[PDB]
Amino acid sequence: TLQDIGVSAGINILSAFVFFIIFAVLRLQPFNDRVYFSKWYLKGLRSSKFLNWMPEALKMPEPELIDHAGLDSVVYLRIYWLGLKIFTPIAVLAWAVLVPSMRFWTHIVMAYAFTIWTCYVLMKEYETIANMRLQFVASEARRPDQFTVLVRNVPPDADESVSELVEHFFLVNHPDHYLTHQVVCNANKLADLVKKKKKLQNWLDYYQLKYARNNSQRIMVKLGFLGLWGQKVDAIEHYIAEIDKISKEISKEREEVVNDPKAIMPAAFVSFKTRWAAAVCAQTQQTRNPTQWLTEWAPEPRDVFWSNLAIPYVSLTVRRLIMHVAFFFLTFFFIVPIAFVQSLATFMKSVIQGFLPGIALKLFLAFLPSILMIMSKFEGFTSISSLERRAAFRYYIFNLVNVFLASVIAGAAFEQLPKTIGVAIPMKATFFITYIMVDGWAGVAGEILMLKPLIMFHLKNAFLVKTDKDREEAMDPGSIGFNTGEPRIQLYFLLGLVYAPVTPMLLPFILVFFALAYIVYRHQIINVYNQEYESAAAFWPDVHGRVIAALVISQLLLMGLLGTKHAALAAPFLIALPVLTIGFHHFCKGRYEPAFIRYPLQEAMMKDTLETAREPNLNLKGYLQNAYVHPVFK
Amino acid sequence: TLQDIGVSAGINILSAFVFFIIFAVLRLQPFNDRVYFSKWYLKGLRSSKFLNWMPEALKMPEPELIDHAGLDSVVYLRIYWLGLKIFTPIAVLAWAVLVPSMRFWTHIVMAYAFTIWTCYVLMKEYETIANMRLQFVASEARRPDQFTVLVRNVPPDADESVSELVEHFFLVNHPDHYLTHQVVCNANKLADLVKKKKKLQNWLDYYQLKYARNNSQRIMVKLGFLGLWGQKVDAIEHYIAEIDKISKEISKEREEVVNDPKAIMPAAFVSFKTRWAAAVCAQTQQTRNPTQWLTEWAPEPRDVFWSNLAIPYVSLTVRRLIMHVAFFFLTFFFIVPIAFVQSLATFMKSVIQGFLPGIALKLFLAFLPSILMIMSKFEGFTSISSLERRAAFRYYIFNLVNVFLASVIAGAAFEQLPKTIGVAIPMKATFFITYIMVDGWAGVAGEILMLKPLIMFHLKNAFLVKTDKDREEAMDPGSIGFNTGEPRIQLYFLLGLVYAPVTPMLLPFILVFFALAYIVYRHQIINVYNQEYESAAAFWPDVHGRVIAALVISQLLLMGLLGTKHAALAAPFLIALPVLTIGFHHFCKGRYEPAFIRYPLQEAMMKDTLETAREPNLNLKGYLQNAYVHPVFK
Repeated sequence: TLQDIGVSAGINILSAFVFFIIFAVLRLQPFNDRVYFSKWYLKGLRSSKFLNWMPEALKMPEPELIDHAGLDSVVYLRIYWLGLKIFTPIAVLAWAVLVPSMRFWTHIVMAYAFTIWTCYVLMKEYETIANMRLQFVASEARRPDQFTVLVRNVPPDADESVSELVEHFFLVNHPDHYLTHQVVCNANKLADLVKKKKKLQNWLDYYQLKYARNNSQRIMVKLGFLGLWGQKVDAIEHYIAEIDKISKEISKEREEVVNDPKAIMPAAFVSFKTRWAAAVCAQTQQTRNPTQWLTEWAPEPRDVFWSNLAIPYVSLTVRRLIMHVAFFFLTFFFIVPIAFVQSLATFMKSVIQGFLPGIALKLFLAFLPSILMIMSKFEGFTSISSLERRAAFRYYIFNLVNVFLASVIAGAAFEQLPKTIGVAIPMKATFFITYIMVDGWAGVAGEILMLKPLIMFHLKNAFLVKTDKDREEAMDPGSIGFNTGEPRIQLYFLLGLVYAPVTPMLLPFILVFFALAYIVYRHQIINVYNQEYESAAAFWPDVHGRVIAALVISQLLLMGLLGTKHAALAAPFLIALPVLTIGFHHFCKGRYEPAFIRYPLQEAMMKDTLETAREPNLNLKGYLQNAYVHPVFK
Repeated sequence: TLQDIGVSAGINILSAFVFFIIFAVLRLQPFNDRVYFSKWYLKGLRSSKFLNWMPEALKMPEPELIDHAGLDSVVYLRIYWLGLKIFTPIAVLAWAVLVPSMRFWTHIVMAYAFTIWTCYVLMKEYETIANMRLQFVASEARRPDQFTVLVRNVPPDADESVSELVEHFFLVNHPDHYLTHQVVCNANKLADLVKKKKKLQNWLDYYQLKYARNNSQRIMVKLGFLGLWGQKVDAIEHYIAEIDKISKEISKEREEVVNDPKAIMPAAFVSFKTRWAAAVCAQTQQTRNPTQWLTEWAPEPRDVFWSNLAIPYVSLTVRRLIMHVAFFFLTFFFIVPIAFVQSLATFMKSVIQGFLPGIALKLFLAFLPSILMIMSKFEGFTSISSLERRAAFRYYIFNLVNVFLASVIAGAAFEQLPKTIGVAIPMKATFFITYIMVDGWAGVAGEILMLKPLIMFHLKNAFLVKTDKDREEAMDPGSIGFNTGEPRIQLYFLLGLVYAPVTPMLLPFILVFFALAYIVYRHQIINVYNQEYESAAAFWPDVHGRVIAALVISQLLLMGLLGTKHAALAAPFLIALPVLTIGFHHFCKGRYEPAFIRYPLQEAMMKDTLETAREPNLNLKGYLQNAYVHPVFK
């Protein structure tokens, strides 16, 4: 159905060009400048032939982009370049070799070439990223997180307070380096009350502007049809009433939370004097139990997920298991719409009908990053970076289990209307081309439109904004979105690697997606997407591990697939290559991953010496003790 | 062939009782007191109804035995108690249940009981051993190894010496804690010359005593028949001649080795002031490369294998791979005598012929611990403890691959004169009972005889000893022999676990071996077996891992075996139990193994504080700098 694929591709590229044209015409509008150029505002640099933004994105080379946006953004961007570097020679060599038992050994040696090239590119990129992280960490400005270690699960005491326990323990075991400490408070109730107050005040301003527009009183209890059994006829005095009562509530909650000993949760942020001391404390076991006096690198003040610091350490494992069970239920139940989509993958009616499954499946996977974020937040991780990484890992597992495996299994089952997977895989190339089309080129073209925050900005200005100076807060496009971004390229890696040595017709589409997404996300990191959390590109070990796992999966699927030719005898090679790949991954880990997982003491001391030399009048105690308190207690 | 088994057992127990009687009669001899009671001499406590040594061994409880012999010896002894604790309820329950598809589920639940009980006993013992190690480390006397860290693979410099590099680096990165350093020298040639001189002087004393006994001149060149093409008619002036020439050789070698810069190998022993500082340095990455400035806990001065400190770090991986290949060749080639023994496992001729395979196989496995020690020494490990542990691991791999697996495979092949392993395994119970008999009860009974060092002592006294005060050096029975000891119990664990849920007739023999070896080795640790190296029972993680692996092997073999009943449908349980065992092993690791692999800073500082309080006048620099030089340079 190459003609059907061509029709779908033409429709999608036309849609992408229309998206680009609409983006261009909106970009020239003076009143949506703050949404299409949200950065330079949070950075404070701006105030207020037709597709030149594409070549514009290619300026401002890597160091300037780093210091402009963040090493996290730059490395996540380089993921796309990694994809291109891997798959361009795959595309050329595989396409030329398979498209105009000798072909058997041809496939075998071809797969060896695939794996060797992928491993080499991964190794080179991994080394480069390690160098970039080390240099950036050495050159980073002073942050309170480089001095502070997070102490968890402090053992209880009968008559001794947590703060005194922490101070005494660290004064005994880290003399002439311990500076101060801060104990975490269980202020979840007060934070929730503050959020509720903010929402109620927003509603009050909404109805005040509604009254200004038209003098009328509305008696709907927050839903109109099946809301609360009341009226609140004017609702303005109503909102004034409960905002006042919750103001009294918040004042009270402050009164007891500032002095309730039961709110002192057994964990504390401990800050030392020198990054060397922090590195010493954060990399060594502290006491008898490996379950007491745990030490971890304390995240940035703007990074720490204050909500999850209240979970006692005893329940972390129970939450681990319950969320694993919930993930199992989700991925098992979610075969139903996958089956629906694959059935939809059953002339202007047939071609568009074959186009439909991509749209249907992508729509069914719209809210999933949010769902995964919610379950990971239910789990305790305490830092936005770790939350995003864990969500990305769970999302990649979901994609591998369902979007690929369940798709091919349901396709085989519907084709049949005991393992024929080797023949069932290849003719799903058409469905996978349709899906790569839609969730690739169309998805990115829609992404550049910034439609959701654009509509949010217009609606907020038109209905909710009552005073000025609030538009800067109104615009906040969020981070790059690692959790929703990188598992998609992981999935596309999987498709390319799996289908390359069997059906080479897939690869060019992935190449086009890589190029287009690279340019688009480069422009987006340049002009929008303020970063919430500043990691030092710490997710790269996870990315490299995922790529290795995808490579092993591709190799095993090839081994299974080549069983169609009777007595294949390819086992003594297709069982020897995957163990070689695992060994290479082990070597790459042991050779470079320490630069990501451990902090060298020599660099800690060198940075500290440079800092002391250049800033001999640093009030480090005053700088450190006042941070890590709480957002509400500020 | 239960009668044949009984005849073999009776013969072996009679042999064991004869061994015990001969041991008893020799133990009363005043002139072999130094060999049957070698300890109390290296410890300095002795000088110079019929089986009461068995109850005598049971006195002197665990703390006194610890401080008498060593925690390594006590823990290795407790391995036998671990075996008994695991396998006694296995014996009772399995024997009563299987000996007077319901039996199918009976087997399934029986295996679950087996695994659960074994895991529980392993967990309890693992906790107890962790507590013992922690308390003993906290209570140990002062040793130079607790202050010193071994720095390997120092990067080369153009015009800067290794000693100055080490001193400068540590004065920059560990201020107010670095005390002194010692660089390792490449004195292998000089040590070899000293050993050659010792051997030649021994030969000279031999021939001097021979001349004293009988005035004659012997013209054999060290072999008589096909030796060197010479005479050395008297050989006494001959030996004087070359001992003099090699004395000049050794003097010269000292002259150039003391001042040759090329002998300064890039590694150094660095000693700090406080055990806290040593723990900080020995547990953290030091610099950019994870392949430079490596830090490891420096072994004891009497432990360090000075020969292997001369291997440059670049060739360690090459040696790893070449020795893995050599191990593969050894284990693959060594099927030949295993096939011979299994063929020997084909009435006083038939019964003794069926007894023969145990003797033949045990004899063929006599020199193997020595061979494995030689190959591990060819590998670079630098410490006797690590050498013994690595040799034990390789020996356990050998046993699993050959003595069990190749035995059953060759037995199936010879019975046939495509996987019938499930039926081939059980009737090898007779061969395994014969082998457990021989290399168990007979082996231990022979072990108590101390025959080899006894004969060595008599021969040395009669032929080599020329003066007195050398008998104390003449007696040296060596360590407990962890490398040759513990993989044997590992193999017996494997047999018991594998054969218990299929053929319960094996277990009582293993129980008897456990009891007898426990008593015998307890007596031997009490009275003989000085310890070469004082580890803090650091091999227990290895032992526990080996037991877990054996348990998984038993479970998988059961799963394969139960396939004889058509459509067994036991997979949804026998694939779920092994993953549960792996998960339990992971939990046990993460919960206790840190006490063995990492040194808590709190304990380091507590020990240091106690030491400073009790000994305020410690010349630590003088104590530390003079150690770790070399045995020859003393």
